[PDB]
Amino acid sequence: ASKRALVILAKGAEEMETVIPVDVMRRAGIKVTVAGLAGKDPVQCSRDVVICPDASLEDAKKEGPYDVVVLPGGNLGAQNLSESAAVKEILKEQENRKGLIAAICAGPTALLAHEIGFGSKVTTHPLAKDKMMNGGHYTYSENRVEKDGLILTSRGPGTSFEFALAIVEALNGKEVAAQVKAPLVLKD
Amino acid sequence: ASKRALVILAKGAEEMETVIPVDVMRRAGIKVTVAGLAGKDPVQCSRDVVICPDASLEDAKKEGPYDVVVLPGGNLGAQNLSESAAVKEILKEQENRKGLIAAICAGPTALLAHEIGFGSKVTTHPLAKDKMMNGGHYTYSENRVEKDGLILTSRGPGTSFEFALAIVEALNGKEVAAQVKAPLVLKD
Repeated sequence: ASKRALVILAKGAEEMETVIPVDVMRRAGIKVTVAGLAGKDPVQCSRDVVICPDASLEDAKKEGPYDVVVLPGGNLGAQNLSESAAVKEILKEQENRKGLIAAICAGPTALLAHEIGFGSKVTTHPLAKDKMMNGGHYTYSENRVEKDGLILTSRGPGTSFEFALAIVEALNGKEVAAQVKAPLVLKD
Repeated sequence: ASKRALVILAKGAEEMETVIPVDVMRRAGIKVTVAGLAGKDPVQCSRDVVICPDASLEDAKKEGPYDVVVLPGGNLGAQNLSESAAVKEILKEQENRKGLIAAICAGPTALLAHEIGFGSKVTTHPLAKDKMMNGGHYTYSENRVEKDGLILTSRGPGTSFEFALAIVEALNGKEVAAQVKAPLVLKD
C-alpha cells in the first residue's frame, strides 16, 4: 500500500532540487529510489556535491511502476536527461499509464525533448522559458508550482519545498502534506 | 582572497541542511570543504541520502583556518557532533580567532555540549529548545535566523536558504548575497 517515487539523477543535476524532494517524500512515507542515469556510481552534481544513488536506472526500471517520476533541474543535468533514450522510455510509459511526472527548474525541458505532455500548462526557471517554448507545444505559466493533468512543474531551487509538498499532496493527500510540512519551519 | 567554509558532516545529519548551504555558498564563490566526521567514507544522512565528503575532518583540520564553520542539524547528526572531541577543538579554536560559527536546527546543541558562545542569543528548532537551554547559558530567540556576535543560528530545514544567505552576507557582503539570491526564485 506504499506509494513509490523514482528520482532520476544525472551528472550536473541541481543537488538542492534532488535532495529536497527526496527528503520530503521520504518524510511522507513514500518509497523513493534515487536512480543514477549512468549506473550505480557516485554522481557529481552541479555545485560539486557528490551523491550516491540507490540503484542504477537500468535496475530501477525493472522494479516499476512508480506513482511519480521526478526530474530535477540543473542545466547540464536536464541536458543529460533530454538526451537519454532510457528516460524517453520511462517517461512515455509513465504518461501511458497516467502516472504523475514532476520536473523542476530546467528539468521540464526534458519533457519537450521526449515529446511528453504536449498541450499542458507548465512552468520552468525563467532562464529556461525560451527553450521549453520552442514550437509553442505548451502553455507557459509563471506560477511557482503548476499542475496540469498529470504534469507537475516548478521553477527553481527556491521553489523546491513547494514542489515536493505538491508531490506529497498528489500522492498521499492534503493532510499528510500538512503533517509533513509543520516540522520543517517553512514561512508560508 | 577567497573565503573558506568548513561543513562538518556526520551520520544522521539532515541532508537538506547540509546541501543547501554548501550549494549556496559555492554559488557565492566561497571555497567549501564538506568534511566527514568519521573519515573520507560516504555518509548516510537522516533521510538516507548518501553524500561523499570532500575530505576527512582530520585532513580538513590541517588546511585551516576557515572563515565559517558550519554545523548542520538532524538529531543524530548533532549528537555525533556534540560527542566528538575533534569538533570541540575546532569550535574552540574558531571561537578564539573570532571566526564565524553557524549552526542550524538541532546543530546549535553541539555548541552547548562544547561550551561554545555562552551568553549569546541563539535559536534552534522548537523541538530542540529545552536541550539548548539546560542551564540558562544562552538567551533564546524565535527569529528564523539569529546572529549574535560571531554565533549565527537558525531553526529548521525550511530556514536553510535564509541561513545560507546570512552566511554569504556575513562573509562576502549584502550585494553578493542579493546577486546569488535572485536566480534561486525564493519568495521573499
